Amino acid sequence: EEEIREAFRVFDKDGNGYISAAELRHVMTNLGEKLTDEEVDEMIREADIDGDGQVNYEEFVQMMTA
Ligand SMILES: CN1CCN(CCCN2c3ccccc3Sc3ccc(C(F)(F)F)cc32)CC1
Ligand SMILES: CN1CCN(CCCN2c3ccccc3Sc3ccc(C(F)(F)F)cc32)CC1
Ligand SMILES: O=C([O-])C(=O)[O-]
Ligand SMILES: [Ca+2]
Ligand SMILES: [Ca+2]
Ligand SMILES: [Cl-]
Repeated sequence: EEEIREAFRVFDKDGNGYISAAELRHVMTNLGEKLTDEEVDEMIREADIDGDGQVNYEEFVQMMTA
């Protein structure tokens, strides 16, 4: 799905292949959804299968399609 690859690029602000909690928080704020660190940390932990504290593309697709 190409829409999913685009949405990943949107969230991965610095393009380094990982969505950090700070990127996620800033994007949600751009969308008008103001979230706390505790909140975006929890969303990340739910998707973070390899436990590195970030969401890579492999993790992102699993989350978006399961
Ligand atoms: C794709 N994305 C994933 C999950 N869902 C909704 C989750 C949050 N959501 C929400 C929560 C409670 C009641 C209504 C809505 S709709 C909505 C609209 C915009 C956003 C905004 F602006 F924050 F993105 C978030 C949401 C649909 C949107
Ligand atoms: C179940 N189905 C797929 C999953 N969810 C989205 C859950 C969290 N999600 C979210 C929630 C509210 C509004 C937008 C988004 S998009 C998004 C982007 C990255 C992550 C990150 F970085 F944490 F993975 C999690 C999310 C919506 C519907
Ligand atoms: O931002 C908040 O406080 C929330 O979503 O509960
Ligand atoms: Ca990044
Ligand atoms: Ca990870
Ligand atoms: Cl804070």
